[PDB]
Amino acid sequence: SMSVKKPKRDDSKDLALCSMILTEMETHEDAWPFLLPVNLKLVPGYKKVIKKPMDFSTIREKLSSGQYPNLETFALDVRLVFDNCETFNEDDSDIGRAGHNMRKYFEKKWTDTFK
Repeated sequence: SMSVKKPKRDDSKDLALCSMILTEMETHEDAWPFLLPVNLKLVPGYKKVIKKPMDFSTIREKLSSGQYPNLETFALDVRLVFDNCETFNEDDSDIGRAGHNMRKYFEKKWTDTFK
């Protein structure tokens, strides 16, 4: 509360560390469905159904331009990529499996880097 604060966590490396995680997601072999924004002209139903499209390139641009206020807002966008994927893709499809694999990969890197 006012004049009452928990001890200051060192957040000075968060930006660099989120960049590294994102590099690792970008270079994963199952990243291909997530590298670029879904083409809303060419994929029927995507625009109407997925209210907040997100992809790795868009996260990278937001990261690089100071549009994440903190590491939680960064994690929210990553998870949004996988949540969108589950919304639109059957579990039993290449893309559906890709999204589950990437989500796992991400959550482990996240826990190991920050928890």
